[PDB]
Amino acid sequence: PVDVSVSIFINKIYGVNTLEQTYKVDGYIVAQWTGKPRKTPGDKPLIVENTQIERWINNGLWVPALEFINVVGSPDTGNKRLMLFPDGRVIYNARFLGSFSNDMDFRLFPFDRQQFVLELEPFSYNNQQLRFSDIQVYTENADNEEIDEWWIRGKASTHISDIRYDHLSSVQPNQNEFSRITVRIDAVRNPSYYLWSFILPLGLIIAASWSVFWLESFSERLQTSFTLMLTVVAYASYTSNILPRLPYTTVIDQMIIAGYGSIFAAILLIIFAHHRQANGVEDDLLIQRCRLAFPLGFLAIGCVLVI
Amino acid sequence: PVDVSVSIFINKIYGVNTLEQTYKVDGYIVAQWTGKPRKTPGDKPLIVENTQIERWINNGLWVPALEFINVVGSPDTGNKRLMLFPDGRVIYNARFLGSFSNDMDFRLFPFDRQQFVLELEPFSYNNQQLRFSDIQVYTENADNEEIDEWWIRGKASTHISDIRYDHLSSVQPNQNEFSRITVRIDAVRNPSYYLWSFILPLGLIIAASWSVFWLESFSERLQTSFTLMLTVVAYASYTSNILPRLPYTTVIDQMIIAGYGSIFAAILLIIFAHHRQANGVEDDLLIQRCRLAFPLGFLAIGCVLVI
Amino acid sequence: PVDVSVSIFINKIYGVNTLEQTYKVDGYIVAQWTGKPRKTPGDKPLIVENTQIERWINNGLWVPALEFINVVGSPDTGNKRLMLFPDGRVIYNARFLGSFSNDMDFRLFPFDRQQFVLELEPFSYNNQQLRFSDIQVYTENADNEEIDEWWIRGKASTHISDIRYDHLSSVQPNQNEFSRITVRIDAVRNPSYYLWSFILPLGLIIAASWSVFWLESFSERLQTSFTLMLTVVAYASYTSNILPRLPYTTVIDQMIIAGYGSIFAAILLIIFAHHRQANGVEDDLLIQRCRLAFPLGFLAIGCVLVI
Amino acid sequence: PVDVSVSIFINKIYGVNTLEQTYKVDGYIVAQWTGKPRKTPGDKPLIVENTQIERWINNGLWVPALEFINVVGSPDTGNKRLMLFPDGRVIYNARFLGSFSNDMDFRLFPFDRQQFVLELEPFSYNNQQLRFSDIQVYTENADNEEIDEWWIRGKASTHISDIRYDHLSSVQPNQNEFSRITVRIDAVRNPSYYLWSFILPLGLIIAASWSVFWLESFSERLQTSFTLMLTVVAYASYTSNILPRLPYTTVIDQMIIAGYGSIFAAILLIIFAHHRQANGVEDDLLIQRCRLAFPLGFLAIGCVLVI
Amino acid sequence: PVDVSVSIFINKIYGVNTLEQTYKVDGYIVAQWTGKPRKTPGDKPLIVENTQIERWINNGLWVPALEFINVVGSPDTGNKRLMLFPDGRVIYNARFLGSFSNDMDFRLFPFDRQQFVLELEPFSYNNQQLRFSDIQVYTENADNEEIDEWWIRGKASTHISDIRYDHLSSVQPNQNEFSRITVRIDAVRNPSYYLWSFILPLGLIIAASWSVFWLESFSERLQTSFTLMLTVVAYASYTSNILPRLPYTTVIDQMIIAGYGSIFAAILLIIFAHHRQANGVEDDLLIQRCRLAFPLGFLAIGCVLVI
Repeated sequence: PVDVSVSIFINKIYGVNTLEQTYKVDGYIVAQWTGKPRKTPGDKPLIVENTQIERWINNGLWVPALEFINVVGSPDTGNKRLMLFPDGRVIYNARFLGSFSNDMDFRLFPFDRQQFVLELEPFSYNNQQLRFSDIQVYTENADNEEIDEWWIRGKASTHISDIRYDHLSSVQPNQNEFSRITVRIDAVRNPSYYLWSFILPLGLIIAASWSVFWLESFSERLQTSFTLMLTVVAYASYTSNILPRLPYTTVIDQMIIAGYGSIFAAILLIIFAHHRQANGVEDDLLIQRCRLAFPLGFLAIGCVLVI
Repeated sequence: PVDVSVSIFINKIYGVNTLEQTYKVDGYIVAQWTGKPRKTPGDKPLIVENTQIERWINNGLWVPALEFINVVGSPDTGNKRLMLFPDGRVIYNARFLGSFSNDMDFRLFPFDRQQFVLELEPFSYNNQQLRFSDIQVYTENADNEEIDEWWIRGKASTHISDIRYDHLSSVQPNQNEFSRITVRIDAVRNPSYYLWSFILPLGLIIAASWSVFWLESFSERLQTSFTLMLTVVAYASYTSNILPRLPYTTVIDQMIIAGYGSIFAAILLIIFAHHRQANGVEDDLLIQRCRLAFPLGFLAIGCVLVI
Repeated sequence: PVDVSVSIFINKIYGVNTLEQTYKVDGYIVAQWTGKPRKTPGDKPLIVENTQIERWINNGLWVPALEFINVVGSPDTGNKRLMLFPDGRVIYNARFLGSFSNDMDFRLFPFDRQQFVLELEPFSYNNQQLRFSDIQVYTENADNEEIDEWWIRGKASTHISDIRYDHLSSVQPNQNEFSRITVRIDAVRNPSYYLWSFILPLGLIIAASWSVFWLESFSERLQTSFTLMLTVVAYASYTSNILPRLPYTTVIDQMIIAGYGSIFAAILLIIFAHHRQANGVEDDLLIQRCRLAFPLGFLAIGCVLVI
Repeated sequence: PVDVSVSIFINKIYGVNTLEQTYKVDGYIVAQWTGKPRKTPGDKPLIVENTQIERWINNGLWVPALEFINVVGSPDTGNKRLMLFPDGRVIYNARFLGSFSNDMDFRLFPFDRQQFVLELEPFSYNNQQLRFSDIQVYTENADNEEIDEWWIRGKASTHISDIRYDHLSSVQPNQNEFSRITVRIDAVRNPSYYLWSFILPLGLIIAASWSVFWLESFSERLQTSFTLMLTVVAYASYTSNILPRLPYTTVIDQMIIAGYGSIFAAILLIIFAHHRQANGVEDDLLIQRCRLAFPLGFLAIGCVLVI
Repeated sequence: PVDVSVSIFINKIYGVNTLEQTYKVDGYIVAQWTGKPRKTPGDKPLIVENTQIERWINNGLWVPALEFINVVGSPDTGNKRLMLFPDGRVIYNARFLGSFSNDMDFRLFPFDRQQFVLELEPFSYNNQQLRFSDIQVYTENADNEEIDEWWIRGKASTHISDIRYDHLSSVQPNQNEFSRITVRIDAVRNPSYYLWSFILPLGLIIAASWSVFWLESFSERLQTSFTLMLTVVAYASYTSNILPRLPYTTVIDQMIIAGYGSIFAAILLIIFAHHRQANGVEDDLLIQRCRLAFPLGFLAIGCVLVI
């Protein structure tokens, strides 16, 4: 049972695809195991870069293929290097850029909690053939969060585990318990942009929306809210074109709903005010004074959504 | 006639291309057939990964090309593996990411249901040389629908059949009946985003549009309905930028049409109400307040359109 | 002069790029010719896959390169195979996905019909070395046009002809007439989306535009028409965001022009009615009632554009 | 010093990227030079296609690398051909599609003149090793200009030159004078589309914007110009989402500015009319009659624009 | 410790990706070191391009892989060339196009200043085996600045250093010491475009916003500011679709925020102005004549947050 030691160097996590539940990771893979000792030129380890590795493999170098389980497509492989030691041990080193998949919940956008994950697993060798001895992951992390879209939180979770496959080939004495490396890197979304350029102005609109009740005439009151209705639509599109595409509503998506909700409510109140009547235009001088009702009523219903 | 057992593992279905009628599937293919016995090191099964597989083929190993019939372009191939047994049998294993083709009807968007299909067929060996003995497809699925764009519902449909080609080649008899595997996976669109962020608000717009008839003046009535016209267009663009490109109208596209009409309907009546006359101000002293007619009249036309 | 019979299978025609004048074609190529008789295993036809094809050619198998003349870039090739029969016979079969170019006039959008074209020609061998004996094209077409973007019409036109090149080496008897296969497939665009979601609402905009003359006050007359101007613009953008970009105007583009045209013309009259005068206030109360006058003048100008 | 005769065949120039200052060129390369005599089968020229070309090179055949100096990335190479003649001649022929880079000034869009340029230079061999004897360029196109976005006007510019590099590796006497082929093709943008669908309605926007002065009341003056401001804003995106991205302003970009200026200018004129007074109400009937001033006052600032 | 001299030729720096913090670099790498002398044909240096380089490496030529440390993914390499001199020295020459990574702060866009960085480091050999003697960088450009997006300042700053990794594998003495070349090019964004076409009109918008106070009735004042709110919103989408996507606000974003604030501020004043009381509505004589207070008050806060 070959003991293989692994090291992950995380260079960059970027390009989250919200609809695909996808992100990109640039970094290096380092794999190490000990084979039977051999002749090295001089006596210091021999280095084999890129092209020449396939010719070592053709003549019988055992370089087990380690597959990135949750990678979408096949990773862009940078330089590869084999360092063969005289005492026997062999180290595989290669840089990669890959597209990885993991469950990504984006509902409380833009205040996301996600975790970028790497899962590594031997393509052909089970726990009886190849096992992962240990793994440290290096997030060459620090500084400049305010410049970056994502703020990394942990220093990285690691687990070596055994995954068993029930539905196989026509093999089964115990050949079904492959050993797996799992890397987890926690992150929080940078909410500042969506706050000031989306949350705040949207807020001013909805608030300013309510000032429609400070109009004197019923006529002014009613046709005016049609322009404000027209405003939320323009705002929605502005948001729409910019926000990440998702199959569900975000918090922002919801503020927009409420905004529409504000105005349709206002239309009804304005109308109700007018034609509930004792003459012709007895605008009930109590509901003309839904001036403070609806604005503070919007705060209460806004606060029911928290639990 | 070589019997081949096939197994597809579906890892990810994503990337719907609404216009090209295409979807991308990440997964593994496993194909098994029995060849001539020959003797592997020790006598335990011996593994041939990626690069070395082709080197076996040069020395004459029969590794048949099984083509993805409905794949668009040629798929991203991950690691390949041959597991060669001494008793003869050979197992082909490979990971793929492929863009697949299938007829896709999007008229009832965002309530379309689709089925993602794989078609596999040996490229060159007909049913009398190579035939598909069986195929199982395992969709590693569960839970999290509320998070995903698509909801897979069946656990997968299977079809092994014979495809007959009437013309080619200059072979006569029946080297024309290649054996084909067809995998089918049903899905429903998560309509939640489009419900709350498109259906509901458009509904409120059309609804508040009807609020034009509570206006007292004719000028108010007529001018305000222009704002209503401008709003549906603004919403129309808002919609367009997000909705998928199609060559036919969707349900949402139709609500848009409904909106334009309602307002255009109102314009005509408001004009009609005020201008055929004995008067100047000839508001038929009670179409005035077709306040419940037309709103109710629009809903009736709505339930006929569901026919 | 080697006689080569070719057969094309068209699987999918899609992804027209309007600016580039290009479209994508997925299908299979088949080429057959007779060489010198050879010895196949047994006496059965020998089949050769992908990789192994070149190794046949490295020791001298003649496989002439047939170039897709009007292809943009070089095609994505799927599985390839050589079928070698003992009597001399050779069949080349390969799947391809290619981006092809042809002159595409898009002025009468969305009522354009285009023709998808394939041109195939030997890369190195002229009239006298390689000859196209014949070619059939199988358009595996049928049904459901209502779902697809393009409506394939013919059963595809075919023409084998001789193309002469004037600029050679200065080689002397008739070294210059490569033989060319030309496949033509006619198509018409599905206008259904654009009719109901673009033309129709645009018409309603233009129509409701004319209702400005049913306003009684001049302020309303002039002020309102600015709101209608704004509407045509909002409609223009919505349209632009969706429509294919071209270097010329489409029918829809022209309709947008008319909308701008309709309103600016109205503006002048509304002003003209008011201020060309015999007092200050005699609105020509008939040019006011140009109410249905240039609506049919607009219909006349629309119907004159066909001759 | 080897004489190399070159021929460029331009098939297609398309896909200009305004931001990268990039354009795509499809065509064939033809290179011919005289080597030491060879003895070919029979003795009429021997043809070597694609893959087998590398096998001749391994075998000591001199096929010099000619680099496309100004290509961005490395070209999609189609089929390659070696024609080896018995008298010594060697002709290299290949199809290519590449994105090329060149300086492109886009300030006066859409009335741009651009020139699509090709530069070819041997990658490794200087003028004293490899020299360009002559050069022909063949542009496979004519007619149908009003269908294409760029109108090729000239034929093809050509110049063989010697480029000297002062900063090399440090090789001393004269190994720094590589010979360079420069192909230039002049073209005009098809401005028709932008004239009819952008410039023209923009004019109608601006002109009708000025009609705000034929309004009677002061409130009418001011309020409407806000609708007019909103309209021009409205025009900008409609414009923005469609026009190519640049880092500097175009003709059109300025036209928009002018519209903004015009409206802002109007507001001021309009407020001023009302409030500089001999009473309060003295609308100076020359500044309210800037009905013709301000319109032709823009045309003056307008034709000084052109000079 | 082999001393290697490097030369970077920058041809073009383009296509910055703001979200990815990425830029594209087209150019050449030249690496030279001195080997043990050889025997070349005749005695003049022998040239080995592209394909035949791997065949020289197979026979034992030491061509060390120098990795672009901060390259995202793996670069498009053009032609490769080995120049082998008889005195021993070996020159690696090859063209590249790559996407590179570096921290890019875009907060003061469009007045950001950035710095393009290249990092090179041998992939397998530490300072004691391969050492960087020097590096020359050729920035082949100057002038033509108002047309270019970025204004280059330096002619490239460079610094060669020794990087040691704390977390290695099996090495004990001090062999953890790879030598790194760091290339820096300082740059300016040309802000003129965003000045005239985004800053200016946004400014005219905010300015005319203040003209709301030159309205006479309260209904016009309050009702008009609703249209102006809509204008800024309309401006926002305009802007955002065009401005580069970032995870933070730019200056321009903040100008937008200010517009909303200005208008929302105007709303409160106009209403506050109105229910002000000693009666029902006594218009406070000068607080509505903050017609010029608020604008220069906006100019004052405009100048304070700059500090």
